[PDB]
Amino acid sequence: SELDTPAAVSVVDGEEMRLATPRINLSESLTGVPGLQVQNRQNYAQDLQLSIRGFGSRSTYGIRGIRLYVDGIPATMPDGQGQTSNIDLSSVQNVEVLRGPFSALYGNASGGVMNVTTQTGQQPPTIEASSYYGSFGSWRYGLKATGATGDGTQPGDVDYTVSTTRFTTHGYRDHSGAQKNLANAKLGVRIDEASKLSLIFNSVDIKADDPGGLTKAEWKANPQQAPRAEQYDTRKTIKQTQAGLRYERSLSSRDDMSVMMYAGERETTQYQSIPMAPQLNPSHAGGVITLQRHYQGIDSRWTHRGELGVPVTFTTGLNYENMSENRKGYNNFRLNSGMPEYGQKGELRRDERNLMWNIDPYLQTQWQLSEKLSLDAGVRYSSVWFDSNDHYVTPGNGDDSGDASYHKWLPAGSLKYAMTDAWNIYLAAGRGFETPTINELSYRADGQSGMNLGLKPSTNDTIEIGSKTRIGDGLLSLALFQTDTDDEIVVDSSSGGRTTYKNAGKTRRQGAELAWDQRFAGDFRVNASWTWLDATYRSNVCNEQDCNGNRMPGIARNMGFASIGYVPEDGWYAGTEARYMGDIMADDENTAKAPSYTLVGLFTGYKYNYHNLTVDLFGRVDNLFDKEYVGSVIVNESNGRYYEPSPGRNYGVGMNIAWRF
Ligand SMILES: O=C(O)c1cc(C(=O)O)c2c(n1)C(=O)C(=O)c1cc(C(=O)O)[nH]c1-2
Ligand SMILES: [Ca+2]
Repeated sequence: SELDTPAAVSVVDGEEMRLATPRINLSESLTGVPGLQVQNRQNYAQDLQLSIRGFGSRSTYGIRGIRLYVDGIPATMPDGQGQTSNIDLSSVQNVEVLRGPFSALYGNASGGVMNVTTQTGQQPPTIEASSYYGSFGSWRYGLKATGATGDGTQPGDVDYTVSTTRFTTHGYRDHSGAQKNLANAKLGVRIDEASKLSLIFNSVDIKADDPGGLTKAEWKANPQQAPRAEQYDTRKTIKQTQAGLRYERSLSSRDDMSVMMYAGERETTQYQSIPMAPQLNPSHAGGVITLQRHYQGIDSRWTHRGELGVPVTFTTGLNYENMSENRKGYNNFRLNSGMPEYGQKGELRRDERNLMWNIDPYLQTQWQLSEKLSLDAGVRYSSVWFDSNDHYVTPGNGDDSGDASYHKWLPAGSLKYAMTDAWNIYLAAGRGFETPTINELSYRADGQSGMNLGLKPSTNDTIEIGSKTRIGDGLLSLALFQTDTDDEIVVDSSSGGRTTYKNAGKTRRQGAELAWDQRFAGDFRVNASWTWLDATYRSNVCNEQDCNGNRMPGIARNMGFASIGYVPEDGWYAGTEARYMGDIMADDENTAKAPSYTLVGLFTGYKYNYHNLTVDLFGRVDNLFDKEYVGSVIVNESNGRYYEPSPGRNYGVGMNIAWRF
């Protein structure tokens, strides 16, 4: 339970996630999680940037500093690079956001862990056709067949959740149209009374134009413009298909075992806005990336519920996650006469086989020291080996083959005292560890060929106190944390969508996370939350001035959410949500700043139940007051193209037609 979790945890229920929502972006529904900053870039190539307590704000694409599991399959790779685009919002049961590295039961992460579980098929079988049309020619439809052959408690009882969605959009920005085909199957079969097998299949094909960032003047003059995106035809194709086998068994009344194996393949092509000039350097990797990532893994854990002086539940396991990378880079241009025609795959400029695999023994323990006092104490020993074998050796571009090994002990602990049956205080300490991604190692600020292997991994020590109190039909959670990070990986510079990274010697985050979910008499929901986050450099990361003490860019000091929704089981329902985002620094120097903004969204729908049929029609207006703001920044953009403008007042209408057999 959230209240019983001795750490900052938020659980966003899938149905609330789908309540009058487009079901396109996680930002639609995770906005109410304190300490979780979800930057919508209006860009399905780089996609949503998720940060937990400031960790991940450096991510120029996908997510970093957050370990994301989608139905047990890591969306975060052994190099720490993650993607949220494969999450099927239409089929999510719930999203668990764990803030802080306070559990050894998840891989290393500086910020936290996000677990997305797909709905388990239940009775009655249901086929749900969902559709949604929103501003900018946004159109997401989908079919979800979710059912089961029994209660799931008998051998051979099968549950299934098959869900396919097609999303298309012209995009708010110029050159930001995107198409995402998503398929997501969660099958389960009870082998016998003791065991349960679960198949996960996930597939996502994306073709998204990349609008890029705008300078302040560009954003002010025309927020929709994407001039570099037009010139370079910056765009991204993704094709990721993963499968997962989760075998759970009960070996005894006190013992359980769980083996989660997975294997997926992600094919990426990304045309970037790097001009020809830098690519004329033989050491340059070009302006187009083609990536073929084959990831597999097996996490085998044993949970024993015994007593050593006091009751103690320990989950000890071994996690293996391997990823191979066939990574190629081409010129993003071909020369017509003497002029580069961009948006084209040119001459090969990079060709390497990278291999990043981590092996982590881990042991989590939960001692009931007293009736009210409990102690989590876990340690994960993460050993990560990276090996780049460079196949691109030309004059001025030598053998860039290298390797690295990071071996980190990650202890976490938590003392939780039950003030009352409804009020728990907790004090959690934890060590987080973040290796640089392969892409973060790929590029040197000095422009020479070879990986930036001087990029050290970051290690963060997080202390946190917290208090969760049930205030009726709801939870009030307060968390106060300090995270001191050594060698924090930060964006050094970004140009044309390509980012070099460096290590900030010392950073400090001090934050408070208040959350309040409450259901009132009469189908009323109130979800409030406030995040305060002082994320500062404790060392100078700037090459030209003292930025020591400056706010870390990409991180809002304050975020706020307040949604009130009248959502009865059927009939007319409605809701409104105010989302405050504090201003965000776009550079280490704290000279470029995305202004703070308040976004008021409204929605109203009608659910009609006619025996086996449910028709949920709804209309929503996001950014009700038409606030001009920037939904995401590109930190340390070398040309000051920090700003990813957000739409303005926009609308959507959705229909969810469910038939229960
Ligand atoms: O979705 C992906 O798998 C993926 C991979 C990569 C990569 O590893 O090169 C990039 C991106 N996306 C991306 O969106 C992006 O803007 C980007 C820039 C670069 C680079 O090498 O400069 N890689 C990538
Ligand atoms: Ca080389």
